[PDB]
Amino acid sequence: SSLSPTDACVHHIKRRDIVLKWELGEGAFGKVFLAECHNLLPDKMLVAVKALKESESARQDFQREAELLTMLQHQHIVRFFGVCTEGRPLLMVFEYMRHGDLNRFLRSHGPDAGEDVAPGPLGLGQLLAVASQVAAGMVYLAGLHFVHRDLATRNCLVGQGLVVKIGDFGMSRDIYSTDYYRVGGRTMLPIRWMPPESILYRKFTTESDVWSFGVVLWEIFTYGKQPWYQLSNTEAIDCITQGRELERPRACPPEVYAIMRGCWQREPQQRHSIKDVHARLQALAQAPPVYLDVLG
Ligand SMILES: Cc1onc(-c2ccccc2)c1NC(=O)NCc1ccccc1C(F)(F)F
Repeated sequence: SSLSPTDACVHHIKRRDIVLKWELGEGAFGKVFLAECHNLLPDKMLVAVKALKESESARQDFQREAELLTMLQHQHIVRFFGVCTEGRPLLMVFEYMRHGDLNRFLRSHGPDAGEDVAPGPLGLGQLLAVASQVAAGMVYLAGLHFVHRDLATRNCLVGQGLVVKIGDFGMSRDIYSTDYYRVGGRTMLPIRWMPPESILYRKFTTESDVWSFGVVLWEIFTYGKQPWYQLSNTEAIDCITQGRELERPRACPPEVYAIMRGCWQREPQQRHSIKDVHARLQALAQAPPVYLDVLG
């Protein structure tokens, strides 16, 4: 549902092939469970199962969503294995990402907090690796002419070996309620991540995702701090619309902050494409230690 453009293709899994272990989370629209899935990939593997709460309006939304998720298959997009429409509750099966959402991962590996990562805070090299993988996922989405209306570290997942992918199970509005401004009665906007054209003109395009990516880049270098944390929602709207930009994170080199600033050009057409933003961050991620040591 987070995607905006500009039933046979959907894979099906038998309910007996899914063995629920325990809950991982919950929202107003459903629950997420860790489960064992048999005969999915050649014997048994762990998966995250999203159970849809209750209905014919939601069932067609489920069908459209599964079709969209089937289309969206790439190295930095959370893997969607298919559905179980064999009775109720309707289930969506995703790969299991051991470290959970990227916001929680960053916070737990920040100065205010060992199989996959070293002790203490994440180094410059790993923060650049995290940013580059999120940018790669957006390059793929932009390439398919898709707009992600809620790009943020809470909407990214981290797996074994610090593999980062864009994806969520629709519970961010419940889990991270303060990251949204209620305009209601049932609408919540992620204003802190939204560009001026979204707030002022209610327009959201591929260029608006470049802005949101710039905010994601800032979350990463602040170890998951909320953008404009010092401000109420209306104060945040005032800053974004007046042109006040997020300040350089302590852990962020001037070279990386230059990438954030390029994402935050008031005029959409003036912002660099996600392709160029990814190219620059990837170069920095795979740059020799000698070069990286003199940046940070
Ligand atoms: C706000 C919201 O409400 N329901 C959902 C929802 C629906 C069905 C499956 C999971 C999540 C939702 N999230 C949402 O659409 N996220 C997009 C997403 C989710 C999983 C995998 C990939 C992706 C994508 F590539 F970024 F598009």
